[PDB]
Amino acid sequence: SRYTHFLTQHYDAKPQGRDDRYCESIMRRRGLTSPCKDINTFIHGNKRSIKAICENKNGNPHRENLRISKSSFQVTTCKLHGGSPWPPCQYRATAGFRNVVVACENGLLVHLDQSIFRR
Repeated sequence: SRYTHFLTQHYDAKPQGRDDRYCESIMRRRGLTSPCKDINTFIHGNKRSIKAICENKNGNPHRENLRISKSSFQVTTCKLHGGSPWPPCQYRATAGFRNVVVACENGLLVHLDQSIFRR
């Protein structure tokens, strides 16, 4: 369910927009808003492509425990705007197309290394 949590946090297949509002919305939509996940990147494109980050197919092992996708993934990094951890969770969306560091557990994305989307 971390995969689910991952999808929920980091997967937005076909994001419409990927602007702030998208972040704010997807962040809300994803329960990522209490508190506002200070930064929450939603990988777009096929789930499979992200899923694949977990295989040394679309995944390079990365840092410790992490996998950095080989493929780049249209990824919208909702950076919480405002210090406030709390709703309204205003998000700078940062539509970023860049492989995604994830932490694949059992071939399942279980983690998006958000660090890579802090700037």
